[PDB]
Amino acid sequence: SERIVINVGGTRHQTYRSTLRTLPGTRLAWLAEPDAHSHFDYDPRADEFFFDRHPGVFAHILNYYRTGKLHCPADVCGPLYEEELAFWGIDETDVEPCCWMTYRQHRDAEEALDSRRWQPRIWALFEDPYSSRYARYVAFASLFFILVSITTFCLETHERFNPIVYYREAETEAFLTYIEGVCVVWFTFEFLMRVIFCPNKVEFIKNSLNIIDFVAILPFYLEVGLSGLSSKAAKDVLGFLRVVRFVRILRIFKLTRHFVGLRVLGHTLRASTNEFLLLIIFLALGVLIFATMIYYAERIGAQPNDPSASEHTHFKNIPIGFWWAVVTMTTLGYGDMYPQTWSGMLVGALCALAGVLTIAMPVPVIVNNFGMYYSLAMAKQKLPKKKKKHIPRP
Amino acid sequence: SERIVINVGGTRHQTYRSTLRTLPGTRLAWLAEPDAHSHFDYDPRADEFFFDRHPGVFAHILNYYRTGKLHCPADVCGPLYEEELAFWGIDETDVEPCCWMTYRQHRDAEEALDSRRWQPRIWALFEDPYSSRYARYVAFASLFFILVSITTFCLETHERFNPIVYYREAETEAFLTYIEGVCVVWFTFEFLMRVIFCPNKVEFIKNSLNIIDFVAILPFYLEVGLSGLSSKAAKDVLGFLRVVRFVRILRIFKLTRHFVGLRVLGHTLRASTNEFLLLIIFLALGVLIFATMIYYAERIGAQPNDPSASEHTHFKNIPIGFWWAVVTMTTLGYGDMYPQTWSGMLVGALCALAGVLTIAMPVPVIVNNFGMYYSLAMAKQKLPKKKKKHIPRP
Amino acid sequence: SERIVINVGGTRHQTYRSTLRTLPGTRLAWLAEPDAHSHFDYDPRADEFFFDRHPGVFAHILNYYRTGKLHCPADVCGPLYEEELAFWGIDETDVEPCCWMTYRQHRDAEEALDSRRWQPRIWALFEDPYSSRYARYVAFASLFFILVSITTFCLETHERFNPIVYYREAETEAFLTYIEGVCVVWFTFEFLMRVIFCPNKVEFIKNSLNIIDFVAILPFYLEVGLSGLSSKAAKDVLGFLRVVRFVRILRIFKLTRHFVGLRVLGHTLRASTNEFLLLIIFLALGVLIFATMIYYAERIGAQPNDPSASEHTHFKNIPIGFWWAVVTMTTLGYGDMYPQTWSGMLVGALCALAGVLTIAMPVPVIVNNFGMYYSLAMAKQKLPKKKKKHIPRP
Amino acid sequence: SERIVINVGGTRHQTYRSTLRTLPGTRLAWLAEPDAHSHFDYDPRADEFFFDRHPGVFAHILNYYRTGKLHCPADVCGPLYEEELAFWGIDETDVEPCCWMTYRQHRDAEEALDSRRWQPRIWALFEDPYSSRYARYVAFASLFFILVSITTFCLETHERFNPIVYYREAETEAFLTYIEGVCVVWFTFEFLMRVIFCPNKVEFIKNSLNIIDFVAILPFYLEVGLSGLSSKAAKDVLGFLRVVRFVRILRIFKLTRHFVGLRVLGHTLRASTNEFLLLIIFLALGVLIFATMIYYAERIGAQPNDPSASEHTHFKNIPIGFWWAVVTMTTLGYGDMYPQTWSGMLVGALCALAGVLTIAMPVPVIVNNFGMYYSLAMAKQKLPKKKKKHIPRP
Ligand SMILES: CC(C)CCC[C@@H](C)[C@H]1CC[C@H]2[C@@H]3CC=C4C[C@@H](O)CC[C@]4(C)[C@H]3CC[C@]12C
Ligand SMILES: CC(C)CCC[C@@H](C)[C@H]1CC[C@H]2[C@@H]3CC=C4C[C@@H](O)CC[C@]4(C)[C@H]3CC[C@]12C
Ligand SMILES: CC(C)CCC[C@@H](C)[C@H]1CC[C@H]2[C@@H]3CC=C4C[C@@H](O)CC[C@]4(C)[C@H]3CC[C@]12C
Ligand SMILES: CC(C)CCC[C@@H](C)[C@H]1CC[C@H]2[C@@H]3CC=C4C[C@@H](O)CC[C@]4(C)[C@H]3CC[C@]12C
Ligand SMILES: [K+]
Ligand SMILES: [K+]
Ligand SMILES: [K+]
Ligand SMILES: [K+]
Ligand SMILES: [Zn+2]
Ligand SMILES: [Zn+2]
Ligand SMILES: [Zn+2]
Ligand SMILES: [Zn+2]
Repeated sequence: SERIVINVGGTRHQTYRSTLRTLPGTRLAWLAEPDAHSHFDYDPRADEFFFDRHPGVFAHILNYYRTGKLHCPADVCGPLYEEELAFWGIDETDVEPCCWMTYRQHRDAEEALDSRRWQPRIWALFEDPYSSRYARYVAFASLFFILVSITTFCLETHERFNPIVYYREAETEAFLTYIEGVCVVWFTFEFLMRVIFCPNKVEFIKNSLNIIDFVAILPFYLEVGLSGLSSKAAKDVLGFLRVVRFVRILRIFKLTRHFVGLRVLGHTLRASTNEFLLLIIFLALGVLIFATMIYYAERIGAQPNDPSASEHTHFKNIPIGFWWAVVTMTTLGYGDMYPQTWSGMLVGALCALAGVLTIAMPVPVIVNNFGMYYSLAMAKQKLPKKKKKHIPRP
Repeated sequence: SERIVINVGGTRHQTYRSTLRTLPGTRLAWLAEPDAHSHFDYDPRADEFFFDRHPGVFAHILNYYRTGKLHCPADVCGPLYEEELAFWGIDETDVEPCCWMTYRQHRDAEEALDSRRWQPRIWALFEDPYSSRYARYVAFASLFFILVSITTFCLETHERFNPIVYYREAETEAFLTYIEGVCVVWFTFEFLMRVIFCPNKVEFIKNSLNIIDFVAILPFYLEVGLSGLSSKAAKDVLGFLRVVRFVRILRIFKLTRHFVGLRVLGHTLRASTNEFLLLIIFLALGVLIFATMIYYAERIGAQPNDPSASEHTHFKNIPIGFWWAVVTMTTLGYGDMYPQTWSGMLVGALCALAGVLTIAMPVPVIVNNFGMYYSLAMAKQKLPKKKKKHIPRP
Repeated sequence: SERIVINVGGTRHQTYRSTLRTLPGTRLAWLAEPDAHSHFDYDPRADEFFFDRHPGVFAHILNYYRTGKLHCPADVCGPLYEEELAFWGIDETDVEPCCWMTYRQHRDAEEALDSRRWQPRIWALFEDPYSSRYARYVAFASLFFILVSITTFCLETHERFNPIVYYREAETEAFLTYIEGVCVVWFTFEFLMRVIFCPNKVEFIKNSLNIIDFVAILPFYLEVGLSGLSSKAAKDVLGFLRVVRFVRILRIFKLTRHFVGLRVLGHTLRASTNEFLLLIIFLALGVLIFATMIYYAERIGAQPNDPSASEHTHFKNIPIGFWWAVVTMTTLGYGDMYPQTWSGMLVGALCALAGVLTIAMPVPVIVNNFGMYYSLAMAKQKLPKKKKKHIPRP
Repeated sequence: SERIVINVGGTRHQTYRSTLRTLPGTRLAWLAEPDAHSHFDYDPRADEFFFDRHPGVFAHILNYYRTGKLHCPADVCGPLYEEELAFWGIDETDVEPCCWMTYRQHRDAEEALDSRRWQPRIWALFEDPYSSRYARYVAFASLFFILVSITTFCLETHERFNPIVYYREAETEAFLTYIEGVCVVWFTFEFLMRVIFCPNKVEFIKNSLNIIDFVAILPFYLEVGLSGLSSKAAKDVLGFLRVVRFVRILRIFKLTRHFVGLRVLGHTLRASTNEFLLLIIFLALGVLIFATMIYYAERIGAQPNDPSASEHTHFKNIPIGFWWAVVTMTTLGYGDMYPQTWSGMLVGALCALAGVLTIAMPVPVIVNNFGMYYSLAMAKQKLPKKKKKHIPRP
């Protein structure tokens, strides 16, 4: 009477019936019911109910009934305790905040890391680099052409290839367009080939890489076909396309999607927006305050000879002090503008220290997130897959 | 005789009666008393006293009796062990320093994070941003006006808006005062409205935000009403108020009290004064020593032609060397003053290394405190509240 | 029937026969066999099988059968659990990724840290510094000569020792060759002595230190013997050898192989190639993007008077912007080139912040690896060796 | 026969007699002896030996017998396991390196943190600041005078107080000597007073603070008494003492010995010599290598017009490159010398990255040591002392 013994894997557990009756609906509440012999396994010889579960972790679950607080043991992994409490019918959202972050720690990372007879032949040839042997060579050729185009784009801006000769203006070397045309013909061939053999055309269009590639390809054709009449409009649009040429520097992301580190970095960035917002707010407040202080401190040494007190200082006003504050708070220190008054040097020292602290605040959080994600992702490489040795249904 | 058995949740614990008698007053001391059968639950069939507690944590409490030292197990949370030792009557202030910081770790953070029929309608409309729908719009309007006033304050100091025309002096653009007046009429309206419908007027006055707002509002009225006679006094007070204009840059803190990160930062700053004092002392000692050394090192290359040996160096004396030491110890390095002698370069290298070390000493402590506070505070957002499932009194 | 009890070191474990039959081939599968009494120790009085193993760690192994997932307890060391699961016949490559990195953590470090009657007398005299008393003195003499040669090599490039006097050219001081000859005779003696008394001559040649030493010695002889005819060839080869003189600065690695810290650093570098690759890729992407942005941002303030818009800026093109991006992303900030336009300062601030983040990403991983390796290596110094007290075969 | 049962605090432990016989001399070896009934507590009714010890930690000690390896559980503190293994007679120096650093972790810190009827009245008045009420005021007066002397010493070097008037030379202001004399009379009084009432005079002399104070006091008397004849010797010694004046800046350490942070820093420095040596060696190697590389890289752009190729570069030689390497490897970047050739910029980038890595290697070790020491020392402030409630001898 009022005493019940629980046998969990050969380990006896003894408690009062009243304590088991605290939480209704749960399996233990069913066990506290007097007519539960036909429900659970029970032997009248020992008068103890039998289970088959981990005996070292049932203690915390029972202690939740005994006291009222739910905690997770630190000697077992999170998923193991989660499964164990799921079996007994305890809702996992009742654990105390003292031991919540470690509990829901691996699950978030795990879920974030996972968040026409020839059409299969053609589509797999261009998409998966290692689905075959030829796809590797195609990917390497694309890498070569991308690097060539980027190199040409960087060279076009140099003064050696832009002689001065409209009266004078300046012209780029002719072959710097021929190389670009050689790259463009291949890029057009590849884009046209893949847009035909892609299932779910609308999904293909919705992708950002495809539109980036199309936008990169278009200006060459526009320029080569728009060298005729309408002088004003032609000259405006040619300058606009000359500016927009930069979009072909973004094609490098097309072939770097297969690198593990970049995917880990992308997940880290997507999972750490709040820290970026916090860092931006901290920097804004610090920059504003220190710019105001450094502006007002440098006016002490104002010479009593000029109508404008800003002749002996680099800090003519506050907005120009924003730049100095940003440079100084990150320990960069270009040196183009620095305090020159005994009162300004104290503010400079304070600015340096405050910048160090306010930068060191959230960066460790971001770095820890990246480290955890990277470790988890790199663990997958060591263990490819197994053959599910544990056959269920004993 | 001299042998007793303790049953803690189905787990047998056996010890001599003498060991239980070490600590008087405690529940175990009562248990060691021969006439305790009427006090505690006891069955003559098994001759063991019965309890209902966690069996895996009673071992450490009993070991405290057995040896004399009190330690906390590392497989359970701090609060769980604290409650368990509280039940048995053991004072928590007796644990050894080897395992004290982890024990009293969550409690400090938890306590620090928590450290006229229309008057309710009016007061809640201005104070709580999200107590209703209109309060959100009022807060947004206040944000707009605050940003406008700050922008005008920053613009007033620029040279483009201060043409030179008393003989010449300089004047600010007229509309830069009209915008400020438009902001200040709203600010006056809001401040006057809230000061009427605030319960506990003295508490309202004691708040720093209200006095900041009043001090920000006052100078505009003083200037607009004090443009008359008494030329000397008027000209002095106008300059004084022109200086004090900066106080309206502090109203940004009025609406940032609702951001979680800033509250966490405030708690971190309030809980880490000792580390700031330590950092300041370290920096002072380093700056003094290295300024002296760099002053004395640069005099080796003194040219035997000038009465003052400080003509070939930036280090004319020690106080000017304070600035170089501060700049160099934080890896900032403006470059306005640097050593130029073979003996000074060694001191410069030593200064850089010592600065790195003496900065890296306490900053990790401060950062760890901030990280723990931020994690605990952010855990609250995920779990709003529950319905107290565990009904007491079994 | 369908119920079995396992006795592991005095601790009863109870489970159904069906659960033990999940994994075939394992020892428990043999135990589930009905005719296992003649195989394992078993007493009909208690009807329980007896073992001699740790009872606190068998629970997780049995739980692997009960649920299907394999985890490692956090209350015991990795090697202990590894040995325990090896005894029971469980393959260690089945543990979940949630608890894999900590499991295979010490093993990798441990394996990485371990990855003619006079010939023994002569060879040990030069190789092992502390195999005797004389070897210490020989090593010290070699250190002295190496330092002298390095000092002379550094001095040869100074202008004080290179007076101008072929019509003018320049000549080095004579004694700067005599000191080198004095060092070279000893180095030749040592190298000749060790190459004779080295077993496995081909292995000796395969070593990098020996070829480094030979390459360092050779140019002195070549120069001292090649000051004759064939003016053109002699003058070319003399300049080439003057350039190659630098190889004698690498002999310092010959005597630093015995320092523990350098060996730990070598192991850390060899074990962290992926992080270096990741860091290089991140830096390349950041430098490219920010160089492009800073080039395009500075052209806003182009003066409408010059054909080339790059007259008011340091950023004449993109390749020169690579250098500024590299300098700025590491918070170095020489200051030789900095933005001077309101649009360029925003890009500069973004570049500084992005550089800080992208550097702080993988460096903690590398540092953690070094710290673990160094701690493990320094643990060996405290404990030299023992006398294997535990005699096997009880 | 061949089977024994051990009762450790109510927990049954069962093992073969042969396993207990592995380690001789230990208490378990005595227990394996057949004639041990008269030695240990034993009851023939249960045929089990009884002990009074922690049952959860005896498992690892027994497992040491079972397998041969000794490990420490991670669920208990180091001192608890140390005491437990000390009781059973196991030498603590046999634990494996896999779990040695955490075991011997608290002990090292704990031991390092602890490594004439009026004579008691007088001596305590000057030494202990808070042994009384007057000692506090005496310490404050000493602080005031020390600060005044340091301020005067710093002011003496400024140009404002050194007018030019031997023909011209320069003289310091007269009162800058009177203030020093006022400080010196008090310092002499204090030093003379304490040197009389100090027990163990030789120990008093052996202290560094006393000799520092005496050396600081002496030059004032020497100067004030040595303004007479022997012009050459007087003028030499006066300059020497003018140089040695700096020793009075070190008296600040006299009163900072009572600050907790400085004592913690001293212990950290004394306990981390190896890391400093490692850091110095790393920096030396890096500086040498990168100085050589940057010297040889800048000679590519040598103009074919000058005899000395070092006219277009800051890197005239290697020793001057040492300074640039030191400045660049710490991300300081003064900017007084920087590469100006496309080949030198690559070396500069490599130097910056290598410097960051080689600095970030051992600094975390040093910082972790400081943090542990500081936490342990600061824990003492919270818990002053107790009254040893646990009375031994049950
Ligand atoms: C020690 C810490 C708090 C830093 C010290 C900051 C001091 C030096 C700064 C901060 C605010 C500054 C003052 C703000 C406003 C003005 C008005 C101007 O017309 C003259 C200088 C004067 C009066 C400044 C003097 C210098 C000042 C007092
Ligand atoms: C190697 C470490 C300890 C750094 C070395 C510091 C050396 C180079 C510095 C520190 C103190 C310096 C000395 C202090 C005082 C003077 C008096 C002055 O009239 C001539 C230079 C002279 C004699 C300095 C020479 C340079 C010096 C010895
Ligand atoms: C706020 C964050 C996103 C940074 C802001 C970057 C801005 C200021 C930069 C990035 C790209 C830049 C533009 C890129 C291209 C050109 C073409 C050039 O002929 C005129 C300037 C112009 C139009 C630039 C103006 C400044 C610009 C818009
Ligand atoms: C990519 C990594 C390895 C950095 C690249 C370092 C390169 C650019 C450096 C390192 C060593 C340098 C060479 C070393 C020696 C000399 C001899 C000199 O009379 C002409 C330049 C020359 C031939 C240097 C050219 C630049 C050089 C090759
Ligand atoms: K700098
Ligand atoms: K810098
Ligand atoms: K600089
Ligand atoms: K820096
Ligand atoms: Zn908890
Ligand atoms: Zn402890
Ligand atoms: Zn796990
Ligand atoms: Zn271990």
